[PDB]
Amino acid sequence: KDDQVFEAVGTTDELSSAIGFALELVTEKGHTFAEELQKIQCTLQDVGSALATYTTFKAGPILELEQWIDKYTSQLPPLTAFILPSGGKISSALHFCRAVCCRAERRVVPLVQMGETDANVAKFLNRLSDYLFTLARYAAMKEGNQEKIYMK
Amino acid sequence: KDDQVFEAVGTTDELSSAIGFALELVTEKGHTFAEELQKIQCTLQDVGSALATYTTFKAGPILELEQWIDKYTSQLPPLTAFILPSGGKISSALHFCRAVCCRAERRVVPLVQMGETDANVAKFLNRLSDYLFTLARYAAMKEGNQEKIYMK
Amino acid sequence: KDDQVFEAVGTTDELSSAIGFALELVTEKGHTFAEELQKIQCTLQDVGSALATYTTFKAGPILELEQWIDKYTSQLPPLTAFILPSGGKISSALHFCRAVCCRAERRVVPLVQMGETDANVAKFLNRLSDYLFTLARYAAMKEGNQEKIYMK
Ligand code: B12
Ligand code: B12
Ligand code: B12
Ligand SMILES: C[C@H]1O[C@@H](n2cnc3c(N)ncnc32)[C@H](O)[C@@H]1O
Ligand SMILES: C[C@H]1O[C@@H](n2cnc3c(N)ncnc32)[C@H](O)[C@@H]1O
Ligand SMILES: C[C@H]1O[C@@H](n2cnc3c(N)ncnc32)[C@H](O)[C@@H]1O
Ligand SMILES: [K+]
Ligand SMILES: [K+]
Repeated sequence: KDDQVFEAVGTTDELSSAIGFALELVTEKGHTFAEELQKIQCTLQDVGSALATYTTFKAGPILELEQWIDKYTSQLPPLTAFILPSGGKISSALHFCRAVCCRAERRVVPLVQMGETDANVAKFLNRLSDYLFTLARYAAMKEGNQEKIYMK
Repeated sequence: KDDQVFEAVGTTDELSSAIGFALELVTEKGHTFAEELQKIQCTLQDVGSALATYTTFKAGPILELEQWIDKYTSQLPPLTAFILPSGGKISSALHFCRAVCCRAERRVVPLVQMGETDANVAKFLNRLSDYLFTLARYAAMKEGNQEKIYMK
Repeated sequence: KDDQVFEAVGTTDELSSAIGFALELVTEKGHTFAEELQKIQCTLQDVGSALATYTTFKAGPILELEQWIDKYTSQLPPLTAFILPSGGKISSALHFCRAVCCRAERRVVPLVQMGETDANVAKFLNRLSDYLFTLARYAAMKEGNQEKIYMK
């Protein structure tokens, strides 16, 4: 069980660090959501502390992510298909963050199952992966980059 | 077995997203193989669908990768030694993609062993890791960056 | 046991490749520690060879990392708190490298436990994660970027 905790906190750290690099690309251009990614890094620090102690993890950050998801989704065109992860430098970095966030979620789920950590931790990471997907699309749109949809 | 499928599709996604970021660095310079990386992202979407359904996975993309590997290898100097992963921004990003692709292959192999997915999926990822290695060397060469070989 | 070796050598490779990309960002600016990261890539090649053969792994590189850690730590302000992984492009890329290095260490530890590889390999990766943390802080400081500390 302690192996699983080290894996979970390590991959949360890998996620926060990948977001840190994406944040650098954002502040360099004229994007205003850098502060949202920085706030997420603070919550990921609290996630790491919660995994390592089970402990309480409030649902406040989950509802905040849901609010941001709604805000960006309502500015995007309809989408009912997978997109190629691309869309510009910021968008592609956010899709990498998104995939790492899904990997962190996979490491947290067993801990939730064994009752070792709050289920809200896994739900936060689940919403974060949707936030990162939506934010990538938003950045690509704001940069005038076309959303690429493969079907065959 | 369902844990293994989520791990395999997640790491395929992580691979396609890392390639998306490398693709951004490519289109920014005067490199012409951006369309090859984009085609690979489409096949990786088909890989994800095949892992998630076992299902048929044609060998067409494998032979196409083998053709591209031959095309680039025949323009490179001889190499019988490990290189330091570097060679410029594009080349170093492709070596990271290459390592992630090997990790995706490690997640797919157990599914092939249990008969749960087509062996052609693992062979595609195996050839992709050779393609990404060769493409990194090619990008480094086209940029005039020296191939670094450590021996001691 | 052979699955574990492939996982360990693959994640060492992923680490060296991530360092290669960080190295590209370093040489682009006026930072002088590019040669230290390149030397680390050479040792990581030797780590891969040691994991794959158990085999001897000298402690020379460990003491060299400890010397470099001391050199940079003695130029930094005191820190008794977690920082948000950021600090500029180079610093944030090094924090990602740091997290990947911790993941490589997690893959090496079981091999050390089963007596299959030298414990010095795990200690090298442990010191490398401290080196990458310290180097990130140093790069951020040299760039005039403020160290971000979240508490709440
Ligand atoms: C396996 C799977 C994945 C895998 C592999 C996907 C792939 N490359 O094939 C991975 C982990 C990579 C993945 C990622 C995502 N997924 Co997914 N995935 C699935 C799944 C389970 C099967 C997909 C499949 O194999 N389809 C077979 C192929 C041949 O179908 P297709 O012709 O491409 O048609 C698909 C699309 O039209 C898709 N679709 C329909 N509406 C929408 C809307 C959006 C925004 C997207 C992206 C897709 C989508 O549904 C069809 C049927 O699968 C479906 C649920 C299901 N059982 O169908 C969810 C599903 C398509 N995924 C979903 C989501 C949310 C996503 C992500 C945005 C998650 C995230 N935050 O990272 C990403 C998007 C990735 C991208 N580049 O666009 C949703 C989409 C609807 C929605 N918005 O609620 C679904 C329907 C699951 C659900 N929530 O109910 N997914
Ligand atoms: C463990 C291993 C790895 C590990 C660790 C490697 C390391 N850092 O030590 C990892 C997973 C990182 C790795 C990666 C790769 N590997 Co490898 N690896 C091996 C292996 C199994 C042992 C290597 C070893 O420990 N040698 C001990 C050290 C001390 O030997 P050395 O003095 O450095 O001499 C080696 C090189 O000269 C090498 N070599 C000979 N010809 C060539 C050609 C090329 C292009 C390269 C890169 C190396 C190479 O062979 C010698 C003996 O190992 C060998 C097969 C074997 N049993 O020897 C394959 C081998 C060297 N790998 C091979 C390949 C293809 C690669 C990759 C290109 C795979 C990919 N697409 O990612 C990368 C290259 C990475 C890089 N930066 O250059 C091939 C090279 C020949 C070829 N082209 O067919 C081999 C021979 C396997 C095979 N296919 O038969 N590998
Ligand atoms: C779980 C854990 C992690 C997890 C999650 C951390 C998190 N986000 O909560 C992960 C794997 C991400 C992590 C990473 C690191 N960790 Co850690 N970690 C721990 C641990 C075991 C518990 C942390 C915790 O949950 N605290 C609960 C929260 C609420 O406490 P807090 O109010 O934030 O107060 C903490 C800080 O003040 C911290 N602290 C005190 N002095 C210093 C100095 C430094 C440089 C740092 C970064 C922190 C630090 O100690 C307090 C108590 O934990 C502690 C040891 C312990 N049992 O306390 C080590 C510890 C804090 N980690 C330590 C280190 C070295 C690090 C890394 C630099 C390792 C590396 N090279 O990557 C990184 C720093 C990451 C960053 N962004 O700053 C050291 C710090 C002291 C030192 N320099 O020796 C400790 C004390 C372990 C030890 N070596 O004895 N860590
Ligand atoms: C969109 C699809 O992605 C798969 N899915 C959901 N969460 C994860 C995760 N953390 N890692 C990988 N795959 C995941 C499910 O199959 C879902 O339906
Ligand atoms: C080049 C060497 O890399 C190792 N190898 C082959 N495929 C993978 C993979 N997916 N992940 C990690 N290591 C791998 C084998 O030992 C091979 O000989
Ligand atoms: C700083 C904290 O990080 C955790 N820790 C130590 N090494 C690793 C690793 N390789 N991967 C993940 N977490 C690790 C321990 O709990 C330590 O106290
Ligand atoms: K992993
Ligand atoms: K960049």
